[PDB]
Amino acid sequence: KASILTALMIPKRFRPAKDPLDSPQAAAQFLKDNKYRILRPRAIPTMVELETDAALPRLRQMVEDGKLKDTVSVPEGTTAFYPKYYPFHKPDHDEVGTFGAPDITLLKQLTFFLLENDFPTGPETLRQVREAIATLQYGSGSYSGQLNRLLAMKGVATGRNPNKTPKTVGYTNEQLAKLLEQTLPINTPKHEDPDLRWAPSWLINYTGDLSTDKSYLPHVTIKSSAGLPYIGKTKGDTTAEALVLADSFIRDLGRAATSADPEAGVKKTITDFWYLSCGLLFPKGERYTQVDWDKKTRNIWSAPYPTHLLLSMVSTPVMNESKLNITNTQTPSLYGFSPFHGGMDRIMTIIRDSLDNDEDLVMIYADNIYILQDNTWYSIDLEKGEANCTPQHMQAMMYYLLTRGWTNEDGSPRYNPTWATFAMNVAPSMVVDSSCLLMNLQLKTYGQGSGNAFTFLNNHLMSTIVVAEWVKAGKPNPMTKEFMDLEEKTGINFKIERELKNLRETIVEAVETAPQDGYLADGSDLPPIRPGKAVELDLLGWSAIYSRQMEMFVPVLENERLIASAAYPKGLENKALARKPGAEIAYQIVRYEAIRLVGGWNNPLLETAAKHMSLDKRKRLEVKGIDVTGFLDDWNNMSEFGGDLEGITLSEPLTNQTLVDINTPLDSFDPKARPQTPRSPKKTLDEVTTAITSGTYKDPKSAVWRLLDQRTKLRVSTLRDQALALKPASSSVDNWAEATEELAQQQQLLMKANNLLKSSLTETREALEKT
Ligand SMILES: [Cl-]
Ligand SMILES: [K+]
Ligand SMILES: [Mg+2]
Repeated sequence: KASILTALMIPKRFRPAKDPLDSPQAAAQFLKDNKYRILRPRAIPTMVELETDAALPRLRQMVEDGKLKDTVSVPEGTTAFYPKYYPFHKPDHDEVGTFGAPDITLLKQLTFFLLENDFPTGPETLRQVREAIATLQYGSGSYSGQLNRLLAMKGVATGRNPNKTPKTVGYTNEQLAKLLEQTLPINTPKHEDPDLRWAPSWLINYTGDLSTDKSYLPHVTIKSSAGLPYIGKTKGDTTAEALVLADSFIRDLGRAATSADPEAGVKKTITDFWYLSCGLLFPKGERYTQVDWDKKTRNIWSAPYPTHLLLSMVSTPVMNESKLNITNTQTPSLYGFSPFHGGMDRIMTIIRDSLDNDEDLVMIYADNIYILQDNTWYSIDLEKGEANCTPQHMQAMMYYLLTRGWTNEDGSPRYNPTWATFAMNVAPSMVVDSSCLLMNLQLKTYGQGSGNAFTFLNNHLMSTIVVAEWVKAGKPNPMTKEFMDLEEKTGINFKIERELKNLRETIVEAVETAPQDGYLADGSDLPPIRPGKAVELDLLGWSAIYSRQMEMFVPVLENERLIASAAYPKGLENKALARKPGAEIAYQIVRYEAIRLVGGWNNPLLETAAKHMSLDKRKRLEVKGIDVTGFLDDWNNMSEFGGDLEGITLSEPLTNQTLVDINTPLDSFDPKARPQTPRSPKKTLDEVTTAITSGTYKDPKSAVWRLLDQRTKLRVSTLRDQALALKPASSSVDNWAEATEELAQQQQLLMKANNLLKSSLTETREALEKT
């Protein structure tokens, strides 16, 4: 019985608090009170329509065939205005909806299945999912979170442990290159890949013939933001515009560098294209802690499309040929590592051999360092990695790419003076210690902009410096003051995230506790009643579990990430796909299959509930006669785990065979059969560090490489003379090597004049900030 009034008419949803910093005045005052640098704002000319065939003559046929729009919009208007960027912060105080909704259906299913099954780890799984729903929130944070994050970046760059250039730490570019030959081994781009000699639009071959139509340019994310000067547009809406701007920037830089006044011309070009150095401060979608919603929102520094394209032309042809890591090469690098197809078992073999031989082991992946020492596994992270970067760290990376990558077999460069100018003299100041845009505020960026094309490379170089210093200090244990003292020595902040003690014993336990029943145990299509012990390496988010069926370690997503993803799944996030009938149900099948694939299969309660949910949805589709095989075959794009499992289809339900297939190696592994690094093959990181400590490799031997190192020290007014010094090697003229040797000797002599010594990175920053 209820009242007529009533008759007439699980954790609660998180509602973010009202944000007092959601206005430019309140945000600017907050930054000023915290001594965070706000730049004097710069303006961008309004858009003007130009004919595509006049602006992009190489693409005339594409316009004629109606495959490319006949006009391009370029910032050449008579009036200039200050740009404004307003991100979407969801959920927020006024809107708590489907976006960022926890998976309450899964929570209810986990509860129903726990009541029917005696899984000993079931109560803890349910408690963890419930706790993640109650304490976390998937979404894009707030203005307060973004602003507090900027303060933390400034603190890392300038606070307790101010940043240090590699030169201040004590490394020349050549010494860093010698370390990188070991920690980031690279191959040269393919011989058929064009050298760095052209405007980007010249790398597009279009005639209409599908057999020959090709682009030699990097690939792009069509749906990603165009960045400045096209706020609110995607890369798909602005490709022709990005080509026009990237061609103009490189052309104007090249012409200015060899002009009668290189300083005036180069500074003018940099100031005219200032917006190419300013990133949109995009709030990253993550599973944030509810209590810290307004204290921390991670940011993506959204690079202008022309800058992204020019930087990617330098890095991508090298990196595409350099998937060299500890599982296939004798290097500490984890670049291109996948734990699938036997990857995790290769890591476990290396770890086990190190333990048996009483050897220390180090692995590097961008801002992640893994150390095995004293029967202990250490997972180390640079503290807010990107904030530690100086423009000189990126310049050292450019030096490494141009000397080890962009070089012909005879030692001649695979670039001309224009591209050496962009790469060495200008590019590092465009994305490091430059600026970002939030609302109408042009803010200083402390360190490198997170998300720029060189994010991984610059972070990897900073970790390389920390590791080289650890080797130099006699490998002090990560838990000691001697290890923590490397922060001040390098100017790079870091912290120990995990300490996995009694490693040898933990590995023995993982093998011995491997279940006899279920998936990868006796090979049935059921989770084990009692999962075995995981080796919680947190190796790029992965733990290792022993399989009795396959007699190898296989990866499982770290428990905490698995639980967070089960509690707050990412939505479809594609409005076009969402409007197609069956896309939502296909995405739900994908969500439950992918959570099982990455490690849910080994969690009996999670596996039971997720299997029921995907099977129930497949049965409904079968009864209804609705075919979603198309969406299920092309599942990767609709899953946060899509990049982890390429080449598999979800059209058939997950079975033990799926788990076997994703873990099957193409080849057997012998760690001793791994090739040595392409450069200095016989040398190890330890031998390189010893050589450096003794004062070796200060200067490269190659005259071409010496010109590139001198390029980092000479002021922009010397660019015309530097172009003349590089011209014989760049043109591969008869006797170029002797000519280069002579020109490098003459330039070294002229450098005795201190008035000619100024970093072009400082000159670039000054021109970018000019008002
Ligand atoms: Cl940031
Ligand atoms: K620092
Ligand atoms: Mg890490």
